Amino acid sequence: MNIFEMLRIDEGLRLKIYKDTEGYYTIGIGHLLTKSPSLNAAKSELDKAIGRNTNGVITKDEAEKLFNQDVDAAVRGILRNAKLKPVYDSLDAVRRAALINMVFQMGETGVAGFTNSLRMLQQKRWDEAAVNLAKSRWYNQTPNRAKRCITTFRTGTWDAYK
Ligand SMILES: [Cl-]
Ligand SMILES: [Cl-]
Repeated sequence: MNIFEMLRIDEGLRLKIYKDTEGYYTIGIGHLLTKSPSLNAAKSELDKAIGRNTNGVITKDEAEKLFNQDVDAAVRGILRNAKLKPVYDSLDAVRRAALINMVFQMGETGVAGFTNSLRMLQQKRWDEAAVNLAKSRWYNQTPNRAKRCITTFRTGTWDAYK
């Protein structure tokens, strides 16, 4: 298991524009296109992202390419963020994956806001952080995915994904 496989399980793969759990236009492997309520606006963001007139449909290769870019950006965002970096540096490889997953789903800003949980992870208080992470809109809105990520931070293994 690795970050790519992990996220492919959590996000799935769709080659036509779809709406995510929050109702936002998305495509591929969880690639958010726009928060705007307009399909046209989504189609336009899509074309600009792919570099061709797509008509809301992409190939598997194109989906994976957006995916590689998105994981790279998530890592880079973590490394550039003053609150996230130190946490990431302190963690083992498996738990780092869980932090990347959260950033991919919610953005750097979103994750950076889990101040208390972050401090707990940095201190390696696994059970405490898992409880704190669960007291969030994130857990309440997407509980199964949240539980998978939390179990990962709690155990340091891939058990939730196997
Ligand atoms: Cl893009
Ligand atoms: Cl979920």
